[PDB]
Amino acid sequence: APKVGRLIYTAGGYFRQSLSYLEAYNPSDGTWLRLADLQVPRSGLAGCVVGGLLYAVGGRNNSPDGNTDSSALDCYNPMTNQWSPCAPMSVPRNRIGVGVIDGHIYAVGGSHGCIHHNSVERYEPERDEWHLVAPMLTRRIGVGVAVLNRLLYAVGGFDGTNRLNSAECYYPERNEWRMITAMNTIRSGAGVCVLHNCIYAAGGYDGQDQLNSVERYDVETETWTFVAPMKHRRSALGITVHQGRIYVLGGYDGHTFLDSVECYDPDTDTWSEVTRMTSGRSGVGVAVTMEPC
Ligand SMILES: Cc1ccc([C@@H](NC(=O)[C@@H](F)c2ccc3c(c2)CCCC3)[C@@H](C)C(=O)O)cc1
Repeated sequence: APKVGRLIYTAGGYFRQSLSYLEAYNPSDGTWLRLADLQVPRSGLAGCVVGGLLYAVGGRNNSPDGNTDSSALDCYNPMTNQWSPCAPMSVPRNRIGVGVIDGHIYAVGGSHGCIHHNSVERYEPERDEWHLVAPMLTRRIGVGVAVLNRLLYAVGGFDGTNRLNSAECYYPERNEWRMITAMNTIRSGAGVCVLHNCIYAAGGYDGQDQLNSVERYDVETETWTFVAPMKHRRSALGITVHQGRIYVLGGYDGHTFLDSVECYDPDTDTWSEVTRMTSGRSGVGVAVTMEPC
């Protein structure tokens, strides 16, 4: 599964306004590469990778000239350092979560103005088409999404009235969502990823405070267990997994837009500061793929 030359890509984000940055971190030498800007600035987007291509999904352009929720899907090819537009989603989705199953991108939840989506749709890259699938049991903006064992998990978020500790799982062969065990902590805007047999939820916002706590859901035992907390509390953070470790990037803590990047080692149950982003920002999309040419 591991291979050389993979970078952690961070796209978009927010600081004073929505951002167009695409930057890639190399854990093997600690360097950051500045790559081609997004065609449209966006925060609250999600990033994912299919077939070596990086996709930026949804979000919102918060600019001095207005606030526009995004239905856009855009594809970055590291071999060309170019972004290419794809077919748009059926609805704008800010503060979205995405997951990849069998080469298809699932776009989950998000907001459009005051509308809080429970709807979900799936993108087929070979056909460049989106199609709706079964909606979630709960409306979720700021939802964390991860895929484990070809099952799709939607974790936490905000339904428009309450931030959520609930979570649910999508079973593709049944086109059905079912609730799973609720988290120990209410979390909107948490970083959600998969490591070994567990879904991790790191940080987020409980309606009062941004969080440094981290918990993981064992899909076998169906229990949530706290692990070591991050050094810096953060919500609306970027997250990914690389070579058996969790990386959290940026976010907002109620006082600062963080540039901090922390790395979690599950064998030692410890977080370590590895690098800083070029500037502090929240609401980024993050994914791992091969380095550009
Ligand atoms: C991508 C994303 C996901 C979830 C959120 C949630 N909010 C936070 O997580 C909150 F902690 C926060 C975070 C960033 C910022 C602020 C406040 C205020 C200043 C601007 C940046 C939203 C749904 C909520 O629960 O209301 C926001 C954004």
